[PDB]
Amino acid sequence: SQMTRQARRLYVGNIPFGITEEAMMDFFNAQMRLGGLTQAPGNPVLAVQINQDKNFAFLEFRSVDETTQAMAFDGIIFQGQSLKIRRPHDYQPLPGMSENPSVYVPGVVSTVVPDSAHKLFIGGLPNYLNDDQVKELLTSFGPLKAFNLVKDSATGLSKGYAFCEYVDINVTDQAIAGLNGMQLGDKKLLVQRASVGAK
RNA sequence: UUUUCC
Ligand code: NA
Ligand code: NA
Ligand code: NA
Ligand code: NA
Repeated sequence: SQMTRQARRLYVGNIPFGITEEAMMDFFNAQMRLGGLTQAPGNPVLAVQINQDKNFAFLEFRSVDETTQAMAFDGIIFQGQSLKIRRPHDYQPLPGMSENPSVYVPGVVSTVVPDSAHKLFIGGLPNYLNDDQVKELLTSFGPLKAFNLVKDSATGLSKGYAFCEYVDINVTDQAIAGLNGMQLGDKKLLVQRASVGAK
């Protein structure tokens, strides 16, 4: 419908280079069904519009509720990349309709890493590591609540630093002990709570 | 080496 369109669309950032609108649609339609989020027969995603030069897509869904549920996919890995799923900036919650997803997608780690006591900074990462591989490095210590690898906005190349938050606050110091000061060729990892060196 | 339209 006309009034609900703003509540039926999502921004998806950090998309794989060269991805087609059809490949993106198939990915989300399958994940929605496999995750138990699809609320009827047929495809929940109606269309995808990609901006190739700017590296983002907008999904359009058939229903308000399926759009909300799909927010739970924020951080899902697609061709090595953490998809950044967000509301359009002009989105306004409707009356009687929920704002936040009610389901959890197993193994999907949010990209939203708020400043907090145990948010970690990881600097000095080799730039050839993609989001998936950096996430795996950190997951070795324990499950993550949130993670983002910082990329150049124009080229898509990793800038070699990331932020994360472990589910268990006590894993923070274990990751620091295991990674801080690790030498990788010309780089030396700096792993510390992000508050220590933030601007 | 402190997360990017209609
Ligand atoms: Na990117
Ligand atoms: Na389930
Ligand atoms: Na970009
Ligand atoms: Na930039």
